[PDB]
Amino acid sequence: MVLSEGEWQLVLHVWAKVEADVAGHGQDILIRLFKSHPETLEKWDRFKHLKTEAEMKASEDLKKDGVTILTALGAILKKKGHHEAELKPLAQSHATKHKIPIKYLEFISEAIIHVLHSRHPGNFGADAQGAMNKALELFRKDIAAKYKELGYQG
Ligand code: HEM
Repeated sequence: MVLSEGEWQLVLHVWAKVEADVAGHGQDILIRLFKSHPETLEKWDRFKHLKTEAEMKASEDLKKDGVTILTALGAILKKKGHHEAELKPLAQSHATKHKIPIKYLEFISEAIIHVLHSRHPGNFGADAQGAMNKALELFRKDIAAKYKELGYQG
């Protein structure tokens, strides 16, 4: 699968808005993930104990991790599919150390789409959401291929 330049531009134009406040977007996205799919919270040993959205919002560590995730994802998106180098360490750590199944990457992709849809109707209309879905699907497809190479089913 291959995105068009027009599709990448739709992806990068909403990402420019995320970057006005990556910390805030990261909090919203992780909270959405943890609330919609509470099982995902178990993979974070710093966070598996968090009981409420208020606790999640107050966690400086969660905020930091949200910035780390979205900044790594942003760097991937800006490669416009040419992300082999970026995917290598990410696939290795997530397959082998953190043990994050592909299904959970699907869950966080859902959270990203949901938050962007809510925050950015000006840059996340139907065409832009389609483009972002395509970009995240490409990311997951390529990560899943790497998981397999690394010896993890995902
Ligand atoms: C867009 C998808 C994601 C991206 C771009 C991303 C990125 C990152 C990065 C850059 C790190 C730090 C370096 C590393 O260990 O590789 C990290 C760590 C980590 N990630 Fe992910 N991540 C994603 C999804 C997830 C999901 C869905 C989970 C769990 C449900 C998860 C769990 C973790 C954990 C437990 C760590 C280690 C945290 C720590 O040591 O404090 N990640 N991630």
